[PDB]
Amino acid sequence: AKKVIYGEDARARLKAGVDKLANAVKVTLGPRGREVIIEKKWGTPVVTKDGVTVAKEIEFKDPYENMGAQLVKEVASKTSDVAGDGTTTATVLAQAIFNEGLRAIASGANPMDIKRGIDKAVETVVNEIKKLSIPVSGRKEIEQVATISANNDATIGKIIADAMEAVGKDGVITVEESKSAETTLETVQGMQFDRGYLSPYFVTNPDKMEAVLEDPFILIYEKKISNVKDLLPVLENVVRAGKPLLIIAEDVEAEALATLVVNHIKGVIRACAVKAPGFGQRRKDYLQDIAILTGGTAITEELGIKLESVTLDMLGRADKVIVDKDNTTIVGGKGSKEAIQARIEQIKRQILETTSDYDREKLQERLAKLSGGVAIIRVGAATEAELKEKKARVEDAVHATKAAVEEGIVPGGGVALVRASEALDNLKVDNADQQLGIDIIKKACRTPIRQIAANSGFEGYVVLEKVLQLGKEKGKNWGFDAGVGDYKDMVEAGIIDPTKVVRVAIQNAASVAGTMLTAEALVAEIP
Amino acid sequence: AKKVIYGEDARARLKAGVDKLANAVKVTLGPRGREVIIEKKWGTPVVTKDGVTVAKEIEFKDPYENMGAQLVKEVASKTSDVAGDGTTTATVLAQAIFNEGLRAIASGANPMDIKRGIDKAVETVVNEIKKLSIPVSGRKEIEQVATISANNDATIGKIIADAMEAVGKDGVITVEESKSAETTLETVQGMQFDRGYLSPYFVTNPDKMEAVLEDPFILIYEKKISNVKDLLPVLENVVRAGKPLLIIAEDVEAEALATLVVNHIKGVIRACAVKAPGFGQRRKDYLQDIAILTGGTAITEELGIKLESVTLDMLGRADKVIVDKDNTTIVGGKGSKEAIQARIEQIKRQILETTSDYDREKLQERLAKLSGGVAIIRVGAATEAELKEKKARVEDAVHATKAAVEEGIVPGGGVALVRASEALDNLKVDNADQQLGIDIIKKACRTPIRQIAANSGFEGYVVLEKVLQLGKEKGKNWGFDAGVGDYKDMVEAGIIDPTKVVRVAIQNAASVAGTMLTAEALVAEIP
Amino acid sequence: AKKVIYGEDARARLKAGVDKLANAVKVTLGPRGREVIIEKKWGTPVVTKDGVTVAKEIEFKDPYENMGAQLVKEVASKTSDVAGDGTTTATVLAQAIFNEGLRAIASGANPMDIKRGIDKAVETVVNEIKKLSIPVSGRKEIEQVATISANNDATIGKIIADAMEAVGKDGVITVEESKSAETTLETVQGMQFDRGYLSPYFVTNPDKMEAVLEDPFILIYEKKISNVKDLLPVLENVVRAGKPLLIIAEDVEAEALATLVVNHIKGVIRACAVKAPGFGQRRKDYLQDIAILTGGTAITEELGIKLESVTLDMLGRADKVIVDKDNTTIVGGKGSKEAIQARIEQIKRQILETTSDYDREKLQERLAKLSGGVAIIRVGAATEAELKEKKARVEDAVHATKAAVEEGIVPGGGVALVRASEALDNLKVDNADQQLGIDIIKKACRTPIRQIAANSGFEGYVVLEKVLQLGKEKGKNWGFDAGVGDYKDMVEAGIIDPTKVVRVAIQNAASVAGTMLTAEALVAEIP
Amino acid sequence: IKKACRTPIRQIAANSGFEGYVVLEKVLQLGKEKGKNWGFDAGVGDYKDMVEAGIIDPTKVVRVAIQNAASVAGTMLTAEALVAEIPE
Ligand SMILES: Nc1ncnc2c1ncn2[C@@H]1O[C@H](COP(=O)(O)OP(=O)(O)NP(=O)(O)O)[C@@H](O)[C@H]1O
Ligand SMILES: Nc1ncnc2c1ncn2[C@@H]1O[C@H](COP(=O)(O)OP(=O)(O)NP(=O)(O)O)[C@@H](O)[C@H]1O
Ligand SMILES: Nc1ncnc2c1ncn2[C@@H]1O[C@H](COP(=O)(O)OP(=O)(O)NP(=O)(O)O)[C@@H](O)[C@H]1O
Ligand SMILES: [Mg+2]
Ligand SMILES: [Mg+2]
Ligand SMILES: [Mg+2]
Repeated sequence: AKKVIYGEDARARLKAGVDKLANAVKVTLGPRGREVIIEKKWGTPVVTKDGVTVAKEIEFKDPYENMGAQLVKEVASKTSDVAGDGTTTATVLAQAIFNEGLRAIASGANPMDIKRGIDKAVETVVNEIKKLSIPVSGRKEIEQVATISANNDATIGKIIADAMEAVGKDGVITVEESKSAETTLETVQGMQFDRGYLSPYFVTNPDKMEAVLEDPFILIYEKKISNVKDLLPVLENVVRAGKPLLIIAEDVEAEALATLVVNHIKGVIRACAVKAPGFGQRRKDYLQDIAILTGGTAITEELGIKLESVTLDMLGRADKVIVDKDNTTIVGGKGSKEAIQARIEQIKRQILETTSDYDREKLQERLAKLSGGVAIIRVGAATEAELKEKKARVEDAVHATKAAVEEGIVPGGGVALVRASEALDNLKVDNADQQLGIDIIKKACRTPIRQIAANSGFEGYVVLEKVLQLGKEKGKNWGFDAGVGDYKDMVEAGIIDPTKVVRVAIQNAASVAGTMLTAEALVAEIP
Repeated sequence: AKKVIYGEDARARLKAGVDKLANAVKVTLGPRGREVIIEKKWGTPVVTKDGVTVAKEIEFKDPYENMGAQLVKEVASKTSDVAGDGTTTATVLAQAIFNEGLRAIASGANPMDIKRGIDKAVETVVNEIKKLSIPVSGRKEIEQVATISANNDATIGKIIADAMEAVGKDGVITVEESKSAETTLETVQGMQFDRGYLSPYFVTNPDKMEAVLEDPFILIYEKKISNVKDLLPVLENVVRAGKPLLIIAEDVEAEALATLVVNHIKGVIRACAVKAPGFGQRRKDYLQDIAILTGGTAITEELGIKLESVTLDMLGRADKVIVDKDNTTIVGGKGSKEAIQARIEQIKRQILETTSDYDREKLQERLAKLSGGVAIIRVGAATEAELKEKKARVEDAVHATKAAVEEGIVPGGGVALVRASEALDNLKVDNADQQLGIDIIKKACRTPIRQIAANSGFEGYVVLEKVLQLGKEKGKNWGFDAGVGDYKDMVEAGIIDPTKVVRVAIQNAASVAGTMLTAEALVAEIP
Repeated sequence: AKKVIYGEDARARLKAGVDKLANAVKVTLGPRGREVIIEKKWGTPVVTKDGVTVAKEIEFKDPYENMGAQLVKEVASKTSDVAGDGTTTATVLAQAIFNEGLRAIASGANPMDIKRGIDKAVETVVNEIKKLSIPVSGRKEIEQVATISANNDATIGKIIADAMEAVGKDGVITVEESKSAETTLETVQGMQFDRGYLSPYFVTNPDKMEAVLEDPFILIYEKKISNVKDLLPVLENVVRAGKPLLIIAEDVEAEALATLVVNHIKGVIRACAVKAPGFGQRRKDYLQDIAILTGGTAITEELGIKLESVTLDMLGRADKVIVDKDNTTIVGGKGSKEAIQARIEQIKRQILETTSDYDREKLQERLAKLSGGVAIIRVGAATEAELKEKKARVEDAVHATKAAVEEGIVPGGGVALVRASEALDNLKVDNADQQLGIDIIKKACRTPIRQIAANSGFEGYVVLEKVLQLGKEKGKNWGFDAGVGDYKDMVEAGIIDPTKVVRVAIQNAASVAGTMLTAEALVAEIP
Repeated sequence: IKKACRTPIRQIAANSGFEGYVVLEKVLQLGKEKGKNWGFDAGVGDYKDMVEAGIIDPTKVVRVAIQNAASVAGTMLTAEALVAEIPE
């Protein structure tokens, strides 16, 4: 059984659902915004300042008010997926557009023309935002962006700025929970995986349980090695060379393992054996990428080369390798330089191909393995409850800092949307209803700065008027510093947000709110 | 347990059910019609302007009112299945016929004679519609039809007009969700399938991961190739020929794959191997269609030819082939021209045979593969909520544009039904009750234009009277432009809709409404 | 469906939940604190004075009051995990910080700045606590710490002091339930495991069912021994040696067992056979540690040495071994001294590595086996109800005594927090709200001493004022002895707490309470 | 008391149809920029000098109102028991 409501009754239910969801989220906006504790069924509750986290948990008893809440939830979800930051701003913008659109529709305006006017206004706003953008120059902007996104935490900003400096432009930063109360940064460089240490006798540094080989050869092979006769010829050539040898295979099993460790123990050779990384199809994907930067050959099953047929020529050359219980890493290799950027390019074009089938971030992980280093930021706190909140802030700053590198930075504190809305006064359309949609966006663009001031204990409209007049008296970048409560140059003060975050938030908010405004009837099941 | 209601009580329940379903659907009619949000149990709600989508979700608690709603739901469902457009118009027509029929029956008319009179009137209306039809001349009518069906979206109309131009008359247009916010058109030509790239070493263009073969042979074979001795004789011949060779087989396994890649790596030959498309019976269906246009032989199991017995003569010839991870395509072939025309005639004659057993659109896909190209329109939007609405509009315009090619165009905005109803004044019958049925259709035919004007903020009867007098003063094609609110020539203004959509809508509406009018008793279970 | 509450209503629910949980726990604080009986679904109820045990069972019907209770439960849980003592003090501190923080927020202070001020104050308090710490000198401080942690039980303190003296610094103390009413201390030294006594005929002391071997050889081997021909050579050369031989193998099966016992019965050789300890991967972990301190070789599978190829050189030497139904222990061996230092050194560094994968305390067990002895304190009582309470007190004192060895001791009775809070008067910050957070910690630090006095029948504020003035008149270590009710030097009187317990309790309490103070909204499911 | 003293001006602004807190902030700013007598006129929505405009009140009315309101509120804050007859 279904019930259908029309007209003002339908919009009243939608507005109530949107408002209730937005009210809970909007309390976390700004530097002086407060946190929301979310009930978890099993275990301790979750305390979070993250906008999309709060929105994902919101559901209502009324079916029609729930429909409004679910639609606006997609604003925060899409913003989080694309930008990773600005979810609270997007939710605030979505509520402002919907509320103003309802007022315009209540005056008799055509909902379709209002949506068309909204679309035109956003295109102008996005173009104005891009013109106001500033490229990231160096560590100063990186640290400033990270500090602001981490809720004005200088400690987090310094760590992330160091992390980006170490891993370079092509690096990948990962955030994990630390086992202690301290927060540490771990950076590794080279092609490293999660195997190694087949036997305890493969030890060269007894003080650290680490096996380090100086100028070692590597053996890339895709199947198990268990026959002694096929295993012998490679070391027969290797012992002639005299350099250490490292085994990367499916498994070194029984007799083949036995002869390798015993021969190593006698001291005639220096060798180690590790498992090859991956499972299923990851075997071909990983070993090929391991072989490309080592200067050797993968010796795959397709090449049709037996173990006895191998020689020193196709064995790759490495400088140093370190093997422990879990981690095996290589410092460098003999692989040609032009090959790695070809693989780097091949992955980047494959991103569009992989996006249709991927479910893991291994697409980016492979890129950073042969192009730089991967940093792991271990967030630590005295108690898990504080750890969850701190880890969320670090992840928010990491995502925001990455976006700043891509599309530059913009003045923070909502000033960028205020400046962009100033260009909407010159935009004119032939349709009166489409003009109303433009006015809706202009009012909505100035909403976030008012909400930030309201959360800080200041009147939103008083701040907005001063910021508007400061654009002409002082400059575009001048705004309101809600942290301490005065007006200053936001860019010089370090209060900046990525251009991507601002652009994504306004585009997502208008897309959902504009679609919602064209509704006339709601169909839902009778409880 | 059952309860039976009779007479006026039975018709009252049916009218309430029909009206409630029609009221929800009719709000989406016209260029200024508004959308309906439909609750979904899991996930975000669906916002749609599509008439049949809204009608499919409607259900009522009262068993007798539900029977009325379910019967009218078949009007929109059948119209969508046959024409793909005009579902809202069909629902509006069905309500008008049922409401007018109830009034005539309440005066004492025979329901059976009313149904007979309705059937006669529809035959006259359909004949008048065909007389008013105009054949599609070129891209201008195609773009105009697509724009109107897409709710006056010029961007969608331009893309679909380009898509039809590229794929020709025999092409197939597919609509898919884009991974980005932009909407793009992708067109491929020739026989292509979803296999390829057996081994990574089959690369001729490292800059695009594409294996392109210049003037290659193809090997059509239906089973696995694993034996070494049977594979060699075909390469012993083509290495004499020297041109590239491509393998289409169930699988190239182990040793047979090993010798192929190693031989290719050494540079003596250039070759690639792909899987045969389809599953189960589809292998036989597809390989024969692959072999027919390449000028070679399928080398099927029935022919009883071993691998060693093959030669160059039965191997087909192709100009270019491109192989990647998923897509393998052929540009041309040596197949005889008269053979494919037989195949397309066979498939078209098999359409009536396939319609009794098919569950997939592969019947048309095979048609366009060897007779033209297939276009994929990737609809993109910032948010999935807007994406679903945009994709629905594109699909509606694609179906409407195809129908316009088949049976021509006719003036839009409900003018065609108004002009057709004018011919019902000259139709006379000997039975008074059958005359009432004719008058029912005449009133119903003029309902959609009134509803469109009502949705646009204009009085329906005032618009209808002006449109009726404009038929004599100006011409048949003159109507009311509800988009801007004036009267103009609909055909010249580009406000046109397919003749098939109009013909199907009136026929389906009268078939169900006429059947319902003959009811006297309703039997339903007691809740 | 969810409901969201804001502002004062949200904090009121949180305060009620925190207070109700804290009120139940706080009745157990101090030497004159009382116990809490906890209902168990099956079996007798549990009577306990342990703070974290009481807190773990607390749950409330109101969803929002439950969120407050669950958050504070993490204070006691984390304190118990890290320190093992002071859970009641941590819960009392957490309630004091939250209650004072609510009052400050109700005056209009910024919650985020209050949290920042709290963090700064705790850093000063922890630094002051470390300055006030005193290292443990010997048995006197060890006995005093154990006595206080065991609720002023001199019998428990004497036993634990003896246990630490026997096992040394690297030893491990285990607490188990005794089968009788008496409490006994059992200490074993050497590498001992839970196997032995394969056959009843391996008896050298018929007065105890103990097989004692004088200067025996041990055979370390990882698989079953069942073939007679491979089994003979190991006795063929040890019978030449003439010393007793002991078998450590996966199993001695059938014929190999038969020839071993029969030859022993004849008196020509002295021998015994035991199973090797561990399951799964524990075989390689344990036999290697067994072989390292005996001076022999593990003869593992990787070494590729057959049974017939063994000799006396690779067999280790030991002084004495005792074998019974369950326990097999070795007194000493021929292992080189520096080898076991490295193994001890290898293990402590492996603690950080195995902490991410371990689920058993075998990390410390392996370290204690070759570095000293392990002690088992068997707690006994007349009835199981008293046994559970007594065992909990012993475990509390064992954990507290271990913490005292690590980070030293500090004056007890809450004096240390009072002295540390005195240093907060000199701490100043530029932010007024951050200053309020400092004052919150200062009041909270003096709460536990007031609660202890309240539980003892004295006025908390009267005691606190006297203790504050005694710091200047007499000294830092002077405090209130709640046991008898007078003021004296706590360090000289033996009322001392570990520095680790005090430091952990204040850090955990502030981490949780500060996080909850920043909340503004609560989201929970509607029941 | 400071919050209470600033309540009647917000109520007057709210009744006339303006935002009370915005009006209060403007009046506070005008105290330093223009003078103490500057305030908000409610008959017409503009800020002007109340003394010059003739919108003035006796100082006895203001003095008595704040004293009387604080007196009754103080007694009710410390009230501990209410005694009333059971109805009917
Ligand atoms: N000191 C400051 N003064 C003024 N505005 C600030 C200051 N610090 C940050 N902001 C602005 O406040 C906003 C960031 O607050 P935040 O609560 O992270 O919003 P969000 O990014 O929309 N939400 P989330 O997705 O949870 O990070 C941006 O518009 C910043 O420019
Ligand atoms: N600008 C216009 N002015 C007047 N009539 C118009 C205009 N644009 C479209 N129409 C008419 O409106 C109808 C199309 O509206 P639409 O809402 O698509 O109806 P439908 O096709 O019955 N429903 P659906 O199945 O959802 O597409 C046709 O009769 C068009 O001829
Ligand atoms: N005789 C005493 N006089 C004064 N204070 C004492 C005395 N004995 C112990 N204390 C103090 O009382 C506290 C220990 O009581 P206890 O009930 O164990 O608290 P807790 O350690 O926080 N709880 P739990 O984790 O259950 O042991 C410490 O602060 C001791 O210094
Ligand atoms: Mg943010
Ligand atoms: Mg349509
Ligand atoms: Mg204790």
